[PDB]
Amino acid sequence: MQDPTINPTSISAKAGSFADTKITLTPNGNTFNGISELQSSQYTKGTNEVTLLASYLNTLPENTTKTLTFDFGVGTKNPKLTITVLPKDIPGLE
Repeated sequence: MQDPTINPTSISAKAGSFADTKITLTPNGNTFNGISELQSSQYTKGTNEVTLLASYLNTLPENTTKTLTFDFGVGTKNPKLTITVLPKDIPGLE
């Protein structure tokens, strides 16, 4: 039951097209521990902010639905960043 404001809750891209991306974790009234879904090593947190490394994201298997579950002490509804990793060539019909 906190009021943490961080990156969205879902994204989609090919597994690999996920270049190092630094997210913003607004702690204006909340705290962040880490994203277990991806044993922090997957990313590089920075108190109030956290960036993910294309290494982890790119590592993710086929069309996997990765969820950056930022543990803000309120996992109940904590800001989950459901990132879609699709290394397989299929989507992208611009």
